[PDB]
Amino acid sequence: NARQVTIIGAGLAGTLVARLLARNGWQVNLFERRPDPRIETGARGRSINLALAERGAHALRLAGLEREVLAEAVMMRGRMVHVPGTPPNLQPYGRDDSEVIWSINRDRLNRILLDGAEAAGASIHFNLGLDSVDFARQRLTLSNVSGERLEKRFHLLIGADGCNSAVRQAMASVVDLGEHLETQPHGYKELQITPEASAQFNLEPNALHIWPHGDYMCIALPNLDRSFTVTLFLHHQSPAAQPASPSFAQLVDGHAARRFFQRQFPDLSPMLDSLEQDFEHHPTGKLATLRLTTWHVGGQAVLLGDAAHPMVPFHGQGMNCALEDAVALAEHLQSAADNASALAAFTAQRQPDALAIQAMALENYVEMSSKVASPTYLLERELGQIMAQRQPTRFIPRYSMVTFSRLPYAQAMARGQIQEQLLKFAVANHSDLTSINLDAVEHEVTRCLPPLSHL
Ligand SMILES: Cc1cc2nc3c(=O)[nH]c(=O)nc-3n(C[C@H](O)[C@H](O)[C@H](O)COP(=O)(O)OP(=O)(O)OC[C@H]3O[C@@H](n4cnc5c(N)ncnc54)[C@H](O)[C@@H]3O)c2cc1C
Ligand SMILES: O=C(O)CCn1c(=O)oc2cc(Cl)c(Cl)cc21
Repeated sequence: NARQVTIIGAGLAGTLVARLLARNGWQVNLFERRPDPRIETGARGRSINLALAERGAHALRLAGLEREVLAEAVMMRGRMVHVPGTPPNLQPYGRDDSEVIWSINRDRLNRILLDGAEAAGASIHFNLGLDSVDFARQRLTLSNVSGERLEKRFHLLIGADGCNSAVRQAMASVVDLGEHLETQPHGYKELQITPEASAQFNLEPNALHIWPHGDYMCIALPNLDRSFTVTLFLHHQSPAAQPASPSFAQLVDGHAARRFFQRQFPDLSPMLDSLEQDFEHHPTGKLATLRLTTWHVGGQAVLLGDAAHPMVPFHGQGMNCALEDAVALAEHLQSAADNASALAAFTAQRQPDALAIQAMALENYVEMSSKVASPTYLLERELGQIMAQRQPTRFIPRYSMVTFSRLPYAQAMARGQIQEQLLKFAVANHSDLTSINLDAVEHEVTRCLPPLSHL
């Protein structure tokens, strides 16, 4: 009875935790709304590609699924900023090619995980959606496509059913989750760059391409077949304040959109063949930041990944964080004296990191779109670089702590704040680098940042 678990959502987090527990003797039963994606090709995912960073890779590593995943992965050395008039600038993400990110297919990743879970001994049941949960009677309801319902008893319930969690609705009715929604004004549209067009325009095959435009932007991620998947991040509607400013409301036709592209991303528009067809057929996606005070009901049920912390995609960490979570949950469930202790402990350890990543993902928007290279900002950053060379065990860029390290998200954010505070005060009333005493600044770095180890 002790090693029974019912997981809702055969997505990314759900399938990893299904594999991690099943392989350790657990009686895992996974329920998926969708039909089996490695047989039937159903609905469009929230995105085609994903940026696989250390946290995610490492989780897949423990699962012994990392190699299979990286088999069809496209390396991403740094970001390729495209600003008209200025030649494309490549800013590397890290030191060498050891510090990279990977462009992997969502469905491929999902399918690899599904195989992994089923291999470990998990029972995956597709075409079954969670309709409701009776926590008091320790039962739940599922439904097939036809409407026919199915009532199953449960011992422990894991809500790994994504953004619009049926498990979260279920919990919210019997307990105050302490939800706090924060609506993202941007929407998104996925558009394609053919393998022929990517070759013709000699686009860097191993980089994360970005077209910044302040309140709106575009990104491109590489595909194994040399093609690219462009995403447009643009407001849903223009404000009453500025009603002439672009939005998805203004682009009523694929032609209106082709005009906006030739007008605002002119170097991009010719690479985008089928812009009109892709704009009309592929729908406008929604974004949000949902924060809950509570992720669990006693030892009975818990939310993991997107189900517990929906976030904006601007740091490309959502799935990384969701895989990191699955590890933590599996470890707590295996170590704790009982499920109430496990869920209490899991939530208590992940909730603060979940918040910091949500915060940092919002902050990253600005960083890649609204950047604004201020004279004092460029100065701060140069002093920051010196401080990183002089103090590698203390001064680490937040992107590096987030993306390449496995330091808890909240610690990465905390350190970042100490660093940004040092830089601001050090530059203060200085025009250039020659004015500041580097040795004095370095002493402060040692006084405010305790060292970090890879051991
Ligand atoms: C455009 C975009 C790009 C992104 N890019 C990145 C990136 O580069 N890197 C990154 O780390 N993150 C990225 N993210 C975030 C990432 O998509 C998510 O964080 C991640 O998919 C969450 O995984 P999950 O397992 O919790 O849920 P999901 O992967 O969303 O899986 C949930 C599963 O639950 C199922 N389900 C739902 N309701 C029910 C129900 N009632 N009953 C049964 N099954 C149900 C669904 O069918 C699905 O299989 C991106 C997000 C967006 C919006
Ligand atoms: O700061 C940067 O250069 C980009 C951040 N980023 C990432 O690493 O993977 C991502 C994936 C997506 Cl979908 C987005 Cl919007 C940003 C990122």
